[PDB]
Amino acid sequence: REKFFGDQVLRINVRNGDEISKLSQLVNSNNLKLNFWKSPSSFNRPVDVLVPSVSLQAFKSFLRSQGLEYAVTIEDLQALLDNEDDEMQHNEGQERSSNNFNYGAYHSLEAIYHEMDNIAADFPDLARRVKIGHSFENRPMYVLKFSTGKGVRRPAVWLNAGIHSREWISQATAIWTARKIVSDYQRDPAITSILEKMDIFLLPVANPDGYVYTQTQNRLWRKTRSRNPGSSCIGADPNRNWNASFAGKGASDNPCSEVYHGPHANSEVEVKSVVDFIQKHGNFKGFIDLHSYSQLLMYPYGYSVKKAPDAEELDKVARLAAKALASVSGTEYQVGPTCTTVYPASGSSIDWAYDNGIKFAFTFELRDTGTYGFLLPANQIIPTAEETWLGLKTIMEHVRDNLY
Ligand SMILES: *[C@@H]1O[C@H](CO)[C@@H](O)[C@H](O)[C@H]1NC(C)=O
Ligand SMILES: [Zn+2]
Repeated sequence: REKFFGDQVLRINVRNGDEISKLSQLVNSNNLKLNFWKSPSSFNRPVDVLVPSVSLQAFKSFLRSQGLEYAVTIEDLQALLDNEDDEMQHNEGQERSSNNFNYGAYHSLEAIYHEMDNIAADFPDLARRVKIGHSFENRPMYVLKFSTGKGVRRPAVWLNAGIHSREWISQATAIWTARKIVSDYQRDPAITSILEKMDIFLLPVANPDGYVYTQTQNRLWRKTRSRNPGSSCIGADPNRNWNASFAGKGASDNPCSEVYHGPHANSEVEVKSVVDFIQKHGNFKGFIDLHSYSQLLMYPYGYSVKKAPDAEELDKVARLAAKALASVSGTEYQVGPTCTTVYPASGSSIDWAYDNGIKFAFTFELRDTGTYGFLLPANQIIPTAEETWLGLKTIMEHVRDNLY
């Protein structure tokens, strides 16, 4: 199993293409084996990059020699990983003895799938677990469908999490959401009213082989586990794979790359499964992608500075979704289009969704901003979930009121 003893996350200030390109170059060709955690944007944002202990010295020396300034934001990755393991280990002991599912914890894919089966069993008239496809390693892809329509197809909102496996707060936020809907139906007047007019489809783990791989082999793994047929390298970036300016900017055609788009659009059977479900249904109004980290809330476009026709509307909804999310804890989110807020990125879920006639396409990037990154402590799940929920309810109330 992957160990990260002495590994450090370094945060680097970057001002122009001189600094951006040399840093981009240095480990897009894998001298030093650096895994970028927060991707190079432009002038603005800070870059986060995981630096293996073996390679601490060369990289820091090189940063000095290239006039790049850095802080060490995580001094020992493995320490954080240890904490997480124990917290998980412990919770599973309690749950096995409890028969409970503790939502304030991180879970195996089996516990997620099971709890989804339990949410449907408990509320048979509202929720059912629908199998939409198969993962590359041939696991079910399980969604929860929420509906008061009694079989009939209604206008619909898609909510998926965990397309990038290491972004554990998304999956955990998603399974908390499923339980939130069923417990707050016939009680909270807004979700009750949402479900009267629309269906909600929830996919907690959009990338299940990667999620299992992160819990058993490599916690920092982000891609699918597809076997790239002219290479020994594994997996594609699920979120670079969609049929939306595929193989454009922000993607690589190198199978070994973390941003590898795949051999063709929707090649990743996990993506195809969702692309197929949605287009078969034909009546999706909302599509919300849940990621981590950076505390962002974004809308199309991402592959171009093209600028979406409904940018104005999407901006206002996102602004109010963020404002309402903040209400809970004081959590501050940036809002804006993808290509500017992060960096030009092709073939993303939300761009495909918008280009396919789903107006309200939104990327959430959840907690945090870099203190723990992907390794967000378990004790922050319920706060992230509870606050994000108000962000989600807002979007879905705009969808309800603006049916087209
Ligand atoms: C990509 O989307 C376009 C527009 O709907 C479609 O014509 C094309 O067949 C798609 N490409 C693939 C290979 O799925
Ligand atoms: Zn992600």
